[PDB]
Order: sequence, then structure tokens, then C-alpha cells
Amino acid sequence: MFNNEPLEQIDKELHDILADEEKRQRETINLIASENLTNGAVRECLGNRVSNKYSEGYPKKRYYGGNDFIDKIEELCQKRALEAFNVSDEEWGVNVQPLSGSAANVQALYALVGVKGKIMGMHLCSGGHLTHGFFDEKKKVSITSDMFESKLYKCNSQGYVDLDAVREMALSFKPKVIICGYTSYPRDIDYQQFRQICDEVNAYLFADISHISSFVACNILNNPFLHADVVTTTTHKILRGPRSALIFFNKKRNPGIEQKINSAVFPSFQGGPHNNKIAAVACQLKEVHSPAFKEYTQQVLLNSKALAKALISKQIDLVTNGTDNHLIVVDLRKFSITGSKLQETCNAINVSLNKNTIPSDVDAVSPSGVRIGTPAMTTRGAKEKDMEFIADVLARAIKITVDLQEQYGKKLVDFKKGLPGNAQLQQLKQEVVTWAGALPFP
Amino acid sequence: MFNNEPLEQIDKELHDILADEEKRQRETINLIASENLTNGAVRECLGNRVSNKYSEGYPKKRYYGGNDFIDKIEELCQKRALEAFNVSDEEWGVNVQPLSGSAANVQALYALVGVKGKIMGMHLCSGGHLTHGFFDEKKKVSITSDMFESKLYKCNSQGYVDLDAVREMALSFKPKVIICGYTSYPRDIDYQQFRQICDEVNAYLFADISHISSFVACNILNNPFLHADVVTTTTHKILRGPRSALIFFNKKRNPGIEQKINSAVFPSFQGGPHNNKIAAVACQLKEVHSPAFKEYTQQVLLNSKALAKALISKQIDLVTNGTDNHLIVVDLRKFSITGSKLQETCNAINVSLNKNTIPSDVDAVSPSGVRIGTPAMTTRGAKEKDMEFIADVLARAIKITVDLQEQYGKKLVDFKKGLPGNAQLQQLKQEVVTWAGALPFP
Ligand SMILES: Cc1[nH]nc2c1[C@](c1cc(-c3ccc(S(=O)(=O)Cc4ccccc4)cc3)cc(C(F)(F)F)c1)(C(C)C)C(C#N)=C(N)O2
Ligand SMILES: Cc1[nH]nc2c1[C@](c1cc(-c3ccc(S(=O)(=O)Cc4ccccc4)cc3)cc(C(F)(F)F)c1)(C(C)C)C(C#N)=C(N)O2
Ligand SMILES: Cc1ncc(COP(=O)(O)O)c(CNCC(=O)O)c1O
Ligand SMILES: Cc1ncc(COP(=O)(O)O)c(CNCC(=O)O)c1O
Ligand SMILES: [Cl-]
Repeated sequence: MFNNEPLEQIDKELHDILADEEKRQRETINLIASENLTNGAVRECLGNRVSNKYSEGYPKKRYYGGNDFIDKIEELCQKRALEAFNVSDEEWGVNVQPLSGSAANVQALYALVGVKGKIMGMHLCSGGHLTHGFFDEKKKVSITSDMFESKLYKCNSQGYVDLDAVREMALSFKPKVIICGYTSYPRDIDYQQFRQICDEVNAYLFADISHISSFVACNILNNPFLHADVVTTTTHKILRGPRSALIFFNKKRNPGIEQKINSAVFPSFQGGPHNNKIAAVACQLKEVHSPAFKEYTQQVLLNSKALAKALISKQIDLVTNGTDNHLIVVDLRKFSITGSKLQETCNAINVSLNKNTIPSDVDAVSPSGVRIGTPAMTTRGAKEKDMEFIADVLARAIKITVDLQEQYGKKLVDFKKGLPGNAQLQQLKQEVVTWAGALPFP
Repeated sequence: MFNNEPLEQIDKELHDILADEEKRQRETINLIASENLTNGAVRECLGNRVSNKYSEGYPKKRYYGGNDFIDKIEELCQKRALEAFNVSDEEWGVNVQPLSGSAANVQALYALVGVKGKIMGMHLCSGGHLTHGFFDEKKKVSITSDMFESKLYKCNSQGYVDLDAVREMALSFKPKVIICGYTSYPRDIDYQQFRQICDEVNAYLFADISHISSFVACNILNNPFLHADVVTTTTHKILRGPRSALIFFNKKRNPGIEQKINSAVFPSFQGGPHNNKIAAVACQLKEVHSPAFKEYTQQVLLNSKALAKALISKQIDLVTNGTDNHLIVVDLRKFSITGSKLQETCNAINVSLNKNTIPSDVDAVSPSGVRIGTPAMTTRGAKEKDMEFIADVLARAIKITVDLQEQYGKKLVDFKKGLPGNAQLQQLKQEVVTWAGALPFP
């Protein structure tokens, strides 16, 4: 007693928008550092009938039966995850049920410390995530600042984690957890030194590697598995999976942690798992471990270096003056424009990027930079050579943005009035569309 | 720089299990009250490239641009929700970002009361959900019992909500929120009398209609929108949508609650929305408002009534002696068999159901009932006349279960040993498989 007419017929309104969305993605130069493009196989899993099944609990300890094939999937996923991140299943466990990065981080945080627990994280403005204890004078913005008691450490004026500052805070504040691994941090982390500080205060070491996950897995960057008690990652960014999260726990360093984490995810926070997610993640973790994906991941770094170097060749300042990974943060202060202004300008030319704070910023209201990343364009087949054009396009966007701020004023209201119809943008959008439109698209 | 081979070729290991899962579902008499079968249109959305997009925030108040098509989808979803539940967008607001029902309930609860806040709900044993403040003396099982201060009311010995007890507890406990709407409650709710109790103590009225949402929308059951400040629902049960949740808030009864709820979902708890979910919910919500879906929903109730009547005709006791909705709880005490045993016996004959507590149950570990629902089999084309056969199959399972407990004993390790090979089960599975396998299957 159901309707099996295809999407186009059943909901023409929705279907059109979706095709328009597809067309925008195909014709956009996507620099969002957190974004990527999923292959068909990952999308076949996400629309699989497996999502019909309620399987609260864990494999072999399910609340309901008929979960034989679901158990096989969730176990095949856990295996592939530990394999991908080069950890022994005797030493490390993994939970594959968290629905997304923010859920996963809160769940893990809860497991280790619980309500009222003391946590430490990098401040949003310096490059941390909201889920790392972010708050404001005015409001506890994240549940992580409110269900826990959080303290926030800043990077120095050059954009770098200052470990001396971390230690000063950890010895006076005395938290049960310190988080490292970040949302807009263009450099590698000294996990060993975090681990050293954690031991000094008897604090847990938590590493959120969502942005750099592929780098850790392919052994291109520092390995926090060597030192961390917990490692979290999303699966949708550089990893190129669906929208989900993984929580890794160090069984060997702390026994009784497996139950704590597993019970945090369920039943403390979530109910039924999303089996289409789990299948989809499994399908990408196969690909993560293949040597072709190591190729891709290397290409992401190659591209990120070339882009920084090309941006520096056009006299554009970068936070930390370069990158060790997939992401760059442009300091726009010398041009007397805001990140918000350039974001607007870049959307008018089909360039997705996001405004980002820099160390000199005192408020998140007017961030002075933008953040770009290479994983999505690397997925679409761009090489080091193709990075000069992108750097060139961003330099032209910066110029046009200065031109429009001169003509229409610095008020954001007024600036946007300038943007529609501008001949330079239309031309620049057209070039962006022509080059972007022809790149391979999964 | 990506692999575009289909799922079968890329990952044959995974694809076989999914085909096996597909086969099991097609060949199962699925009585899980919370399960359903989604159509091809809903699954085409879930596999859509819209999930590629990071769109943190709300429509027109997005952190990043390039969200013009994403904004149209999230707005078309919100609209269709309010239309589907027959509320005016002037009086009611809806949040479409919660990833699942348990996320939605915590998010809404935190909005209304915050950390340390007082809440009331129905006990899990009595038919409530985990997210309604469920705990044990041993442990704060749900975050809703730990991040909030929770008190739990009990249903009476006949399985009904006892409003006198709710009042007695409400005036003494003085909560800020009282929750009704339940996971395994076979009767309609008195929302008016809940409102009156809530008004008496200056508490919010929270209605969780995840199990009954179709009935509320289609006007077959009591409307909680007339009396509730907050209404939560999942989209994947009787609603027949993807795995997601909705939060409805009554703007007129409490202005400035829209911001409380929206801020709760993001950035308090979640990060980026899952736009494939959002698109999938939109697609189902169009179907919800059609009159053909009203026809289906009526049928779920016709079937549920007929099933109860047939079960009573075979001298089987139901909690509350019947049903007003899509679900039944079978009291098995007169047969001296547990729900766990009958779940095991039913998995062996490809009958999906779950064990469930009854009012005489003191502990959750040995529940004395099973819970069944009609939504899924109604989706597969079963009519009133097909319910006698389902009741006949469950009766035979009950007798087989008594026979096996006779031969191998009451201990569960021993009981299951009897299960494989039994002539009657193989016979019963065969008929289950024959009838199940030929029914329509989206
Ligand atoms: C969206 C998101 N998620 N996780 C994140 C972010 C970033 C971010 C986050 C915010 C942000 C700031 C505050 C709040 S708030 O307290 O809820 C309300 C408020 C917003 C604006 C002004 C005044 C009050 C919510 C989000 C602002 C910006 C910025 F670019 F606008 F500055 C960037 C970027 C990756 C986009 C960010 C940075 N940088 C970091 N590190 O992590
Ligand atoms: C799974 C789930 N989710 N939401 C729910 C349930 C039900 C339920 C839930 C439980 C349940 C009980 C305790 C816990 S616990 O304390 O977190 C962990 C624990 C593990 C092993 C041994 C003891 C405790 C978690 C779930 C038990 C049963 C039962 F049938 F076994 F009794 C049923 C059914 C729909 C399945 C339930 C009922 N009835 C209600 N109303 O809602
Ligand atoms: C360190 C970190 N953790 C978690 C998340 C996200 O979790 P959700 O899947 O719940 O969004 C992000 C992405 N932050 C936004 C970005 O980089 O664009 C992140 O950077
Ligand atoms: C009233 C209620 N609320 C919330 C949820 C679940 O949210 P999730 O999507 O996070 O599981 C359920 C499902 N309860 C299990 C069942 O009925 O089978 C429920 O019955
Ligand atoms: Cl999904």
C-alpha cells in the first residue's frame, strides 16, 4: 500500500532543486576545507534499505533479533576502521554509531569526565571546534561548555599552538581531559607534548582528527594513536565518506574505557543506529586502506603546498605563513577587507570558501580571514599546476572586493548592493564555471 | 581522482550482505512497531549529492554561502511539516535539523530547562522512552536523567496512564517540563488533562508523538498541538520517512522559544545538518499530506484492531485489553514463558518483534511481554483478513515456545539449544517465508 513512482514524478518540486544543487556543485570551485565529494558506491549505501532496521545496542548484544546481517556490517565497519588507522584491535577499540562529529565529541567527552567534568580545548577563534568547550562571556554557546566546565587555550600571535600556555592552564585548572586536533589549524600537532602535559595532571588526551584523518591514516602526518587515550574523527571530510563519526578508545592504556564509551553513545545519548551510514562508512574505509587513496591524500598535500606558495607569490599573507596539511588560512588585513566581504564576493563567482578568524581578531563577529582547503578540488582531479589559477582567481576576487568596498562603502549592507551585475564578477564567474564545469565529478 | 565503479564491483563483500539484508526483510513478517519500509523516492534523496554540503546555521542565516538550493530545501521541509500537522506557521515553528529522535528530545529538553533542570516522564518499564529521563537506581542510564534531574511516573496495573499519580508527583516534584507520548503505549493520550496539570505547576507540556505521528497528522487520534508547548516526532516509524526527527514549538504560547530551540539544535548540540535527511523528510512530508496516506494510516489502525481481536479470539491477553493505535503489547504470563524466549522463537520463524515490559514486571532484564505493530505489514499490503494468519502464526510460536521450554528448561542457554532443527519451526518459517516473500515490497 505504497507509492513507487520515481522522485522526478512523485516530487517534481524537490527534484528540480536537487538537480540545480547538483549543477551548482559541478560548476563551483569548492575550497571548503571540510567538504568533499562522495562516489556513487557510498551513495548507494546511504540509500540502501538497511536503514529500515532498528538495531539498538551492539553486535551480538542487540536488543532485538533479525540483526544478523546488520551485525556483520557493523563488525566489518569496526574492523576496517582499526585497520585503516593502523591500530591493533587488541589495543584499540572503535564505536561506529555516532551520527556526526559533534555528537561523537560530546559522547566521548561524557564517557571520560561526565556532567560537571573539567575539560580543556583550543578556543574557536584560535582554530578549535565548538564541541571543544566553546563559550562566550554572553553565553555558553556549546553544550560542551555547559554540561562540562571548560577552559580554553589560545594560539600565539603567529597562529601556532603555544604549549607553554597549555601547561600553565592545565596545572592551575587541572582538567580530566585536554583536547587537541582542530577545525581550522593549518599545522601539525605535537601529540607527544600534549601527552606529556596530560600525564603531569593525570588528564586524558583527546585528539579530534576530523580535518586531517587521511593524513594520520596514510602516515603523512603525526600519529596521535601513539599517545592519545581517545581519537575522534568525522568520516565526511578529507576521509571522503558519508556524514558520520568514529570514536576510537585506547583499551590498553585505560581498561574499562570500552564500556564507558559504548554506553555514552548508547543508551546515554543516542537510540537506534543509522545502518545506511554504517554501511557507507564501511564502503569508504575499504578505499581508505587501498594504495590509490594514499595517492589522493598525497595529492591533497601537494596541492595545498602549491596553493600556499602561489598565494605567497602574489603577496598574500597566510596564518602561520604556510601549511603542513590540506588547509590554509588567509590573513586579509593588509587589504583592509573582512572575511565576510570576500566570502560574499567569492559566492558571486562560484567559489565556496568560509570566513575565518585570525589571532589578532578579538571577536568572531568580524573575522579577518578566510579558510580554504584542497580535498574537494583534489577529488575533482586538480594538480599542482591548477593551483596557480585558483590562487589567481582568489587574488582577482580580493581586488574586486577592494574595488567594491571603495565604491559602495565598508558597511556590509552597502557592499552587497555592489555585487549583483558587476561586469568583473560575471566574467570571473564565467571562467570559474567553464573550468569547474568540465572537471571530473563523481 | 576518484573510483566510480558500482557498489557490487568496488565492494563485493559488503554488497552480498546488503543483498542478504534485502532478502531477509522481503521474507520477514515484520511486527516491530517502530519499523517501516521507505519508498524509492525517499531513498533517492538519502543517496543524493546534497549531503556533500556544509550548511551550518539556518536558512538565510547560514555561516557559509553557496546554500541557496540548500536553503530552498530546508524551507520546503519546514513548510511541509507544519502543513502535515495542520498548524499555522504564524503560531508554530519547526526545527528540521535533529539527526534522530533521541538527539531531538535532548535538544528540546535542554532548550526548555537547561542543565540541572527538572523534568518528568513516563518510566521505560511502563512504556516511556529512554530520553524521557530514564534511569535505574544503579545508574543514570540516559543523559536525560543525568544532565537533567528526572522523576518518573508509573502506569497502573492495567497498563494505563494514571493522571492522579502524575498530579501527585507534579505538585510535589515541581518540574519545568512534563513529557507524554511514548514508545510502547497501546492507548491514546489525554493531552488536555496533561496541560491542566502542567498549567497547575507552571510546567511546559512536551509531547513525543514519534510512534503515533501519522495518526495525529491524519486526525484519527487526539491532537497534542492544541495543548502542547513542544511536540517532537521521529520521521522513520509510522510516518514512513527517513531516519530523522522534527521539533515543533508553540510560538504563540511562548514567544522567544523559537530562538531557544534553534540555538539548542545548533550550535549547542549539533554541527552541520545532514541535507540528504532534510531532502528525504521533505519528500515524505508531501506524501504525508496526500489523502492516499490517510487511507494507509486508517488501514494501520484497522489492522491493529483486527490483530488484537484475533489475538483475544485465541485466548491471548493484551495490556489494556486492546489498542487505540498501531501497537499491541502481549502479556505472556498465563503461558509461563518470557518475552525473550518468544523473541528468540520468532526470529527463528522470521517474525520480527521485540520483548517488552508489562506492569507486573519489576525489572527490565526479564520482560513478560512482546510488542507488535502494524505499520510495516500495512505498508506491505496486508489487510484486515491477513491479521488472523499473523495471530495464528504468533499463537503457534507461543505453543512451540512452551513445548521447547518443557523439553530443554527455562534457562535461556538451554532453551536456544532446542531452537535449531525443530520440525515445527522449519515448517512455520517456511509458511512465513512463502507468504512474506510475495507481498508488495518498496
Ligand atoms: C561554523 C563553525 N563550526 N566550528 C567552527 C566554525 C568556524 C566559525 C564559527 C563561528 C561562530 C561564532 C559564534 C557562534 S555563536 O556564539 O553561537 C553566536 C554568534 C555568532 C556570530 C557573532 C556573534 C555571536 C557560532 C559560530 C564564527 C566563525 C566566523 F568566521 F564567523 F568568525 C567561524 C568556521 C569553521 C566557520 C570556526 C572558525 N573560525 C571554527 N574554529 O570552528
Ligand atoms: C531498547 C529500547 N529503547 N527505547 C525503549 C526500549 C524498550 C526496552 C528497553 C530496555 C532497556 C533496559 C535497560 C537498559 S540499560 O539500563 O541502559 C542497559 C542494560 C543492559 C543490559 C542489562 C540491563 C541494563 C537499556 C534498555 C529493555 C527492554 C526489555 F524488553 F528488555 F525490557 C525494552 C523496547 C522498545 C525494546 C522499551 C521497553 N519496554 C521502551 N519503553 O523504550
Ligand atoms: C574538529 C571538528 N570536529 C567536529 C566537526 C563537525 O561535526 P559535525 O559533523 O557535527 O559538523 C568539525 C567540522 N567543523 C566545520 C568545518 O570544518 O567546516 C571539526 O572541524
Ligand atoms: C517515543 C520515542 N522517542 C524517540 C525514539 C527514538 O529516537 P531514535 O531515532 O534516536 O532511536 C523512539 C524509538 N524507540 C524504539 C522503538 O520504538 O522501537 C520512541 O519510541
Ligand atoms: Cl543518512
